[PDB]
Amino acid sequence: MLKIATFNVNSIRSRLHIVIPWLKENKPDILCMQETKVENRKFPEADFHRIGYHVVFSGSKGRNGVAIASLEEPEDVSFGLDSEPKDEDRLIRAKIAGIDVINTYVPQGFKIDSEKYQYKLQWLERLYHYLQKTVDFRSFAVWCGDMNVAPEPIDVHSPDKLKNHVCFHEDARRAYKKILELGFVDVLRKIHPNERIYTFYDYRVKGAIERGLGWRGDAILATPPLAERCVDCYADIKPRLAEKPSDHLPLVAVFDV
Amino acid sequence: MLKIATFNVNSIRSRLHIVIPWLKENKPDILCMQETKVENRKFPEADFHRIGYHVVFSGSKGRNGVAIASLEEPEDVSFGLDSEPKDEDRLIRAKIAGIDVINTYVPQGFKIDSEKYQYKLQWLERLYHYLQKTVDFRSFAVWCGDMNVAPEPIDVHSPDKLKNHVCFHEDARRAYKKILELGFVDVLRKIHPNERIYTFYDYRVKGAIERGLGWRGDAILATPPLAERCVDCYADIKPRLAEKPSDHLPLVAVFDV
DNA sequence: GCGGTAGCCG
DNA sequence: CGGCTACCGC
Repeated sequence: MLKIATFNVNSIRSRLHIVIPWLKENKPDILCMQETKVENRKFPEADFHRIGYHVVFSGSKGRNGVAIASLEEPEDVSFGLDSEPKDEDRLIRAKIAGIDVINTYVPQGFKIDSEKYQYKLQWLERLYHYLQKTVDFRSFAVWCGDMNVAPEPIDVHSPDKLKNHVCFHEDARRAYKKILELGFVDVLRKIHPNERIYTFYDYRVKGAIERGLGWRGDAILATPPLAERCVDCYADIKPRLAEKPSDHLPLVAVFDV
Repeated sequence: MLKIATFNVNSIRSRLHIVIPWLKENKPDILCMQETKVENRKFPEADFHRIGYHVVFSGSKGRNGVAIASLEEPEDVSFGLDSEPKDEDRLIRAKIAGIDVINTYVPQGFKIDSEKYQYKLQWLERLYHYLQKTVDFRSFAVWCGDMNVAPEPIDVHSPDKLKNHVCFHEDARRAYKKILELGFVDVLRKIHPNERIYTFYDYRVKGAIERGLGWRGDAILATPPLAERCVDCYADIKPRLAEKPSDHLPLVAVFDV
């Protein structure tokens, strides 16, 4: 079996007490991480090596930042989109254990009336052309990450109220779904269709977990031949309940490979 | 037995992971704290209550701040000196288990040539008069705190280097010793008159403990009849080695009463 | 809320 | 080094 996970860590240097024990327990083949919030020269790579994980990383000071930890040595590592602004701190790609892995931290967008929202839409359009150009859909590939898009009403707690939210607004949803149409399968919905499963609970929301006030903007998207072999996918609530948790949960997929 | 401790905590809300386990393990009758750095309405009372400790506290935002935790309910609680500026955030006094407890965070002084050092000197003069007026030296009383004064050469690592340091300058030493000559016994020196023992190691001095690069500016001072019963007094080095420690060490005195 | 940033400070 | 005052981002 092959296990691939994705996890927005909200600062890797402030989350090793979660990530390292979680890797020891769950032993995924590949863990994609977002919002590492660290410059490359300060990335805590030794902490991963000591538990038998390779780790590749791309980030700048204070914000954004992406990394992939793996049991097998990553090859053919690249950073960013292939056009300006490259945003190396938002996209890291590698061939790992025969899998083409693309890990994205999509711009969140701030508010729909902002320049940042237009930048998010443009990023999703650029990502479309990037993946159309570079992904072999007859091969095993996974596009993982924190997409900052909840594509269907089941992916948000209150679809009726969130029409103007940057993570649920129609333009972002349409742009994200345009990429899925290339032939990515949202494996969470292969296994758990139409089921309230959230990968994010806002720190600011009192009792968020207990009252089900979450979002599902994180995804593992697999090419058709890999998706066909997906036998499980779930969000792990345990690290979200631990002391000093990330606001996101890991999302885990298991393939019959 | 009766156990009394003093501990400069460098922000109580940042030090509960040290202080609460420390109380549970050491079970002192009285713990005086300095540099709590918290306004009264935000003092973490419940943390002490849930381990069976009373706590009384006096402080404003971000600087200074004093508190006393005790097994027995404090009585006749007062804040500050009895003259303007009162500095309620630098003195808290209470009758606890029949003992008159005075907890001070003496002005540090900054530099020898500054208005702040003058303020430190007049504060010590004011404290002399306050204690002379209000302490019965026939009764059980303890004056403890972070005095920001190392009275003798044994109390500092480099007496020569530090002649003009605010915590070891002759003016502050004589002002402090003037208070002691009222009848206060520095119990650390009753038990360990000749030992190099420190209650502070600067965070910035790498290897300070091994290198003996410490200061002893914290004290537990007892009236003669209480002092006569002192059987032990030591600084606890263990919490100084802990993750995210205070820069100061708990100073502990035990009395056979 | 709770990550990050900078400069101030002992 | 690790508190503070502030701010910034999600």
